[PDB]
Amino acid sequence: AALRNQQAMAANLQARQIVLQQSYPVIQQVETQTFDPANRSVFDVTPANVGIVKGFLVKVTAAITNNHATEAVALTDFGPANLVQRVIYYDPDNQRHTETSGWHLHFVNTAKQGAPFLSSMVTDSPIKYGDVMNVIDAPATIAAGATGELTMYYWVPLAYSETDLTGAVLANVPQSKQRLKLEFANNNTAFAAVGANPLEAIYQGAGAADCEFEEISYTVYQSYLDQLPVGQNGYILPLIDLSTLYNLENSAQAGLTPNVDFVVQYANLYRYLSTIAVFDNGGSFNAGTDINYLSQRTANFSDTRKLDPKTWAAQTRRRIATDFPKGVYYCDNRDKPIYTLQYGNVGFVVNPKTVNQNARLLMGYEYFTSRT
Amino acid sequence: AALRNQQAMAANLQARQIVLQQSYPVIQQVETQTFDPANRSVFDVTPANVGIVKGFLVKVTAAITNNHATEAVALTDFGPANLVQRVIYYDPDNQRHTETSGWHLHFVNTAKQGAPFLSSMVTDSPIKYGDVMNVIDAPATIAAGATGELTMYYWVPLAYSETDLTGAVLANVPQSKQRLKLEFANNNTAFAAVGANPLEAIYQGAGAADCEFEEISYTVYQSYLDQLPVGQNGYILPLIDLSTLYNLENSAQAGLTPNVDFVVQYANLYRYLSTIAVFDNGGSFNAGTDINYLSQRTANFSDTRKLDPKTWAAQTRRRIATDFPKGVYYCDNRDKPIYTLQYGNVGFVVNPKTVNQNARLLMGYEYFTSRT
Amino acid sequence: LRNQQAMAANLQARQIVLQQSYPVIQQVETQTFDPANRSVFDVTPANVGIVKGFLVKVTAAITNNHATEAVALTDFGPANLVQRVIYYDPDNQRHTETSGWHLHFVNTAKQGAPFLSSMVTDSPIKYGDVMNVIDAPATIAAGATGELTMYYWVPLAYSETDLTGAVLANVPQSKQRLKLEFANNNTAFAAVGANPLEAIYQGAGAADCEFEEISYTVYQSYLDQLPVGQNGYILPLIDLSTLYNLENSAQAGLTPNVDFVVQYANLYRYLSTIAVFDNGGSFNAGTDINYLSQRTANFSDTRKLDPKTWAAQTRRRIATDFPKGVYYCDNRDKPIYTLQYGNVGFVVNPKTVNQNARLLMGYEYFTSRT
Amino acid sequence: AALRNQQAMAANLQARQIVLQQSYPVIQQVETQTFDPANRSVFDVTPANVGIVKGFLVKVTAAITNNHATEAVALTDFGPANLVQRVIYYDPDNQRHTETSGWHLHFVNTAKQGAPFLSSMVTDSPIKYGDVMNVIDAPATIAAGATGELTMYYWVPLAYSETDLTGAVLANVPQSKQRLKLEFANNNTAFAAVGANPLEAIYQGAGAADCEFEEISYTVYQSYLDQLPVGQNGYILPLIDLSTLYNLENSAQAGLTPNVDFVVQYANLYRYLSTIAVFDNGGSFNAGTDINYLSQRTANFSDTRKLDPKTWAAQTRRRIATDFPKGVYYCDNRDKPIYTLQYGNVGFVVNPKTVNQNARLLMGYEYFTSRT
Amino acid sequence: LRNQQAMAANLQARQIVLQQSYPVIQQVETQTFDPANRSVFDVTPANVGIVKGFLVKVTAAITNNHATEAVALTDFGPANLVQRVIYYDPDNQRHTETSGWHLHFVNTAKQGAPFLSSMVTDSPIKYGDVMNVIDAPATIAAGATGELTMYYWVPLAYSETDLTGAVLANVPQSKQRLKLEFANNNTAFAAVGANPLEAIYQGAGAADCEFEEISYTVYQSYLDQLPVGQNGYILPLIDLSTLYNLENSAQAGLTPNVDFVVQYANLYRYLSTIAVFDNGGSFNAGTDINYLSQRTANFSDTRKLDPKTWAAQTRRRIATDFPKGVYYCDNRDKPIYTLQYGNVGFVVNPKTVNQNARLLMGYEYFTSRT
Repeated sequence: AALRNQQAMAANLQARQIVLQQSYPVIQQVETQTFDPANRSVFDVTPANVGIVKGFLVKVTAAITNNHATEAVALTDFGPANLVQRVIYYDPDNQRHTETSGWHLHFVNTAKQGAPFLSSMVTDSPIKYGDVMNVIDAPATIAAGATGELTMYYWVPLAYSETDLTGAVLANVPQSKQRLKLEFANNNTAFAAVGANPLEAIYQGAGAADCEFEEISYTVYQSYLDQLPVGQNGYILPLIDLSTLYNLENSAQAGLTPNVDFVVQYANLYRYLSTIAVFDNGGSFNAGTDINYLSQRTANFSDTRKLDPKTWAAQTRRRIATDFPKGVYYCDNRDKPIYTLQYGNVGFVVNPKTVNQNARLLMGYEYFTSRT
Repeated sequence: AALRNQQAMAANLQARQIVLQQSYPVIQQVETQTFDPANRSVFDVTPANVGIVKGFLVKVTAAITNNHATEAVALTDFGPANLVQRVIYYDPDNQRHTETSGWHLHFVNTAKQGAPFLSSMVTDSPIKYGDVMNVIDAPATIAAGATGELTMYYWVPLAYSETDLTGAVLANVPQSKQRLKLEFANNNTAFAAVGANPLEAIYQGAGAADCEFEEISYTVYQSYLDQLPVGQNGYILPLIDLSTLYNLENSAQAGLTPNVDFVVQYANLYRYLSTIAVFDNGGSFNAGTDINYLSQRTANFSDTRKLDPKTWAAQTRRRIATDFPKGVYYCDNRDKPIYTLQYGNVGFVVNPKTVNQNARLLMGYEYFTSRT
Repeated sequence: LRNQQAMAANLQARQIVLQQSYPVIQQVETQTFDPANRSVFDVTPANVGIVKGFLVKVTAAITNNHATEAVALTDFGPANLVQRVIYYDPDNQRHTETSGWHLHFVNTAKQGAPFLSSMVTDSPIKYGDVMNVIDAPATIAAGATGELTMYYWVPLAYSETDLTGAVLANVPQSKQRLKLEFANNNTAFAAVGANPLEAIYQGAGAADCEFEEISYTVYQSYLDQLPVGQNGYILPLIDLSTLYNLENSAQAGLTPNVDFVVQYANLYRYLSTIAVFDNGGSFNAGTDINYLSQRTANFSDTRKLDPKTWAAQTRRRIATDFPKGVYYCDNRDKPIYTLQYGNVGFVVNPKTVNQNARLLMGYEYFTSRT
Repeated sequence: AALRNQQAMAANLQARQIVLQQSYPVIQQVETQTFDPANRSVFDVTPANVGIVKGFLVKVTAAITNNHATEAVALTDFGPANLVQRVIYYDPDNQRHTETSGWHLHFVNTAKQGAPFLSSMVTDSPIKYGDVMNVIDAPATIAAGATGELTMYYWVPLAYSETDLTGAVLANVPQSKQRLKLEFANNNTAFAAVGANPLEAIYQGAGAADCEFEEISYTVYQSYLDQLPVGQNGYILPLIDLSTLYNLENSAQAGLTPNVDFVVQYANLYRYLSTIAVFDNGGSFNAGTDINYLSQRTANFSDTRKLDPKTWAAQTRRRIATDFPKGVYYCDNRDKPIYTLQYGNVGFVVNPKTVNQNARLLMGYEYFTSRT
Repeated sequence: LRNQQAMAANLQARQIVLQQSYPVIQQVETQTFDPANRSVFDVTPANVGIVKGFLVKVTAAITNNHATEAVALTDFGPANLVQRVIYYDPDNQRHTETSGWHLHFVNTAKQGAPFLSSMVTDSPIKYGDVMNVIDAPATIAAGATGELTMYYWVPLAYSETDLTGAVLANVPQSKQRLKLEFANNNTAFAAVGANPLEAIYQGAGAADCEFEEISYTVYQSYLDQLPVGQNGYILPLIDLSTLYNLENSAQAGLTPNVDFVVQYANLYRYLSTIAVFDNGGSFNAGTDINYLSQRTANFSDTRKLDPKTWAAQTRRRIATDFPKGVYYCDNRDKPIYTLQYGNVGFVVNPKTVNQNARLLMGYEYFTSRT
């Protein structure tokens, strides 16, 4: 009783280690396409069915021309992170894993790297290191009549990390394809007029109505483990890792009122590793000034980290070495995931100071859950 | 002897029922694109490889501008049903299933619904039901200088129905993609000049030469069964259903002469569920007045339903609650499919009263046949 | 699993009852009144045999006393003659508790066409809207009086052949309660610019419109002459111990481009879902919505569709579209049944959200009396 | 030892034969587009995933108007072969096969046909055979104010030939698309001014600056084998054929000096079937007069065919029944492919007589190599 | 396989040594000179304990004596103050033999950020480039003198915790040799249009630039007070019998759109690979390359990537990009180890190839003293 799982854990970990030691990691291009967003913006990519799939690195480039006669546009807070609006992955058994927004996926990529994802840090080095290759790049502004070039990368995870295969997918089933759906930005989502909500946009400004994509291009690279190890009983595989879902999902909630605790409940069964809360205060994104405090509480009137916005931000600076954009708040629960079974119902709390019309909290979650 | 098939039938039906009871039906978007027909009109869609695929619901919208200085155009008899010129589906084994015209597919969608496909019936209800959502819609005329908006839907079937999986496709083979090819209308097929054949066109009239598509957009939704049931021997599956092809195909035949029986033979092996015959009388489509009678005969000079056009139309009114467009004739053989093996050669007969130059019969068939 | 035996028996008993008993539809009560004095009535059904449902006939005369302005039917029109209905069985257990408009939309969904409507055809024989079964003037001009007729079927049994949800009333003397709340001079007329959701007419002359009177007649449908056997009455015990109810609710908190999820409760087997997008008093034909869907936690959407494609599925069910802003979902063959509260939710991702926006939900479900 | 490969060879050949005998060859259109080069010239075609893919026949047509007021333009030596500037193919595993110039691909098409690709030979026949269909065609000159029409075809090979499936691609992986990238000529590459380098151009002359494409159209036809044969162990397939790459690639080298051997080394591992060397003598293309001799040598100061230009050309006349254009030299090593492992390093040699400024050798190779 | 026992023992011994000995960093030699007279020096390390590596500090003053033209730092700048380094252990066996710039890039790869750099932050407290640890003027104007400082870590041991490659020098009196070749007036300055690969400054005034002087100080890092046991010194025999070396090479023969493959040798366990595309003196930010990869014969590529995606992997390793035309590949967790010469190769498929193009390779590897 319960000892069977203690054994299962060791067997799973043992097999994970053997797989990591014996297999060979491969990153391979699976598809590349250049398109005009005016014609199409939704694509369904069919990755290869080889060994254990760890994730996908998605490269996105775009050329945007601001055709306005006189006005410019400037990057929104999320900018190129909004080149992909939504990403959804389905495994060979047609089970959904990650299903979230490009901006949420990007903030998690940053959280897991411990710094702005794939960024180039600035130093005093006289040797010419720096932003040489423009891996993630977008012009701060695009003047009237100008064309800007952007590059963005997203890592869509299946496995939790390079050493923790929890969430990985065994794609060996012939005739049963995986599916990576990408819903890209287009001329209706990428450009926000002055005064409009910039949340999902790339550029905002007085020239927005005349901005257009010349083209968008994407290349999907699939990362997997080949040459899987075989034993007496055949393929040595961490069964728990491969039967666990590691997913990112987002949601929206409204109903905030000044000085009243707004509580977003965590669902049961899911083990929440991180939580992101974006306070879209009716299109306004503020640097903590519209919030009294944020917290996580296990009901029973018990906060584990009720903090003023600046102190909450301080905890985040310890995790990613900088602040997330205005109105974006992060919470790390990786070592002790929020799990309602072992702590009772828990909720994420925001007590707003100021609430504009159409205010809402956009939540992003990272979690583990059993397939069955 | 022959008892093996009697058992196979029961096993197939039993498994079909288990699959229907245990699986979960899903309808999911697989691709959406907006394009200019002047640049391209043929697309190859790659659907997802998940479980048992039942069919595809294809949404098509378009904006058409009549740039003529003075003349209008009016819908042809088929109208928006001609937004898709041809549809062809190939399964993972690269076997062709349906391969037909958009107009034929649409008439079969109507026949199987028992009323004009996805239409809104008119009633005396004071409550505001009606054509609220314009699911299938097209302006009757497009004036000189005006732009009309159209919406059309087609159901491309694999399975015969929601409860009869005959024809369904098991798409689990990784690396073996299905293919749904769509050949859309364009500026050369959609607009017929006065006096030209309107068969494949959407609009016809004195302003036709100056009509053009501003754009066409399509969205393909895939309907399938997920969470397939497993048993002692693995996946429980109706092997006969999944190894049978349910296809729609069309053809053209010429050589008609006044008062002489024009006979179109049914091929052997195929089990014909329905037959559609369109009398394209050299570009003229008449309401039965150019026909003496229609029939189905098992050779051996034996008609099973030799009828005058109005009486033939009466049988059809019992099936779809109205008449098909001028010159379009329908025949239901669903309960007792035409099968040459069990009745000898059979043919569809039209004895024309009047025959114009370039007259021909366009035939549309719905049938079941064995993969092997 | 002695369930197979229970279900097998239940079904057999149902068939014997349908085969042996005789259907009766009988008037139980009629009343005429002035909404200015009263609008809530508690009808007492007859306690006889197995009760299947109630057909409620409502007629009304509305006078537009305005000097010069007319009013016109709202989208729901006469379907708002009854604002709410509640039914309590002899054991004090509630079955349906919903709005008149939701009840009407379910009546339509179950018929497969606008409830009790007259279809238009090319027939030269004079079939047509001869009897004005459900009827209301499109407009009532200043100084005019319009006559309206509306019918509602309050179901207990699921259908004429499926007695799930039916009520055995030959039982105790304990009374049934069919509560009806009718429209009144405060709910039936909406001023220009006001929310027309619960109103019958809207327009410039609304402030001066009033009911001349309202009348209702309730007909009770039941099975009499129940079959008897060895142990006694042959009865489908599962059918009679199951509740078939319609219920409504309201949810708010919608935000542009964000998924608004209405969770389904556990225990209930949801047969259909209706969601009305009351966009701050505006009712649009899908243009204010990105998509609708039904989703299971950690298994994504089973039918995420654009508004027109969602409407296409509905056209296959009722042969037309429901009124603007009204969305229907059929789950009859495979009822939504979570087992865990919220394992499944109804989703609406709005494109535009006005002030005071909300989703008015309507549900049809089965649940055991437990 | 080494005997396993001798068996593998026989198994591979046996399966190849079964596949050829049992499958059915199909050539099918996959995409057609008409475009204005001023708007776009690079396209990425997604072919169908059916059976074993042998190659693609690409039809290209164009209308070119010479808007110059007074001067004409004339075809360059390569002419319509420069309608496609570069072609690159990627298989489902995202592995690159052919990656070369349109002119190189065309010269190889010619070499493998044994005569100018898809040309019409001239004979004394009184029966009206001849250039009836203008399969590959381009007007010799386009006068001031005139519009010329061109047609060009390229065969992009995967399989080596119709009977040798070495290089063919198994495209059955659902969700893993192949990609055929075509970079077409445009108004900046197709027209060379007098004195400019004509290498990549279609027309050259005094009216070049005013020449423009009215349009370019392409149609890609995919050739493949359907109805693949199945055996006890499933699909019978030549594993060596399908795991070998048959590619064409080109490169450029400079640093030539009069009377000094210019040597271009062959890389190891690749089995080189043919070599093409184009002596772009600073924009001048001469009929051998700027070369002392050409050769192939296995280092160790050992030439296997050191020949004067005319004698080298004589060997080529035996292969394609005519000469390649000025400055284009061909070498057939099909029966005994250049392989550095079995002969040591080998190089292609050109000893120039005259060397202009900006001289270079453009090399084109045809080769086989292992995927792994 | 008594290897498990050997490795188990080696690792235990390593831990005892790290736990029991004491780390020392000590100056072994300093010298100031004029490159016009000499630029090659052979430093003699101290023979004490287990030697882990050498920290080499180099300072220089450069005078631009040109009348009116300035010069500016090349991409490598002060990293070219040392042209080459070679280390010989007491047994006459060579370990590292590479260029100063390759050594510097590995120092950066191992640190996970530009070696000994000062990161810029928003801190109001005055942290920053206070001490100019690695520093050089961006430009030196005509008539000006600039002061430069550069540091290099020549490793023997792989890291502070992994003694693989370390050298036992308490052993024989036989001397160690740390050979250093410094930049001189012929290598440090590149004229406009000349190849700047090995230079520190390039520009119109280059011909008249010269070193005023160069100074170096070598610090030796070692472990003293080695632990003794029964048989004597407790030592990780595998660590001390393994060589951890950096080496460079040059390859030519690149052709547009053709795979250029640099084979890896057998026996060596390659931890990292650096490839510099010296495109005839031009250094581009990936625009002259189609893709890079690592490939095994008859098993295709394990990482065929476009230049930007290749750079993305590097950004995860050093938090920025290496200079233009410099490409890095980390194989630390699973070192390239062929067993058969050339079973694995490093691939570069160039888009454009200029005259005198070549790839300058740099490797980090482990190999047994055999």
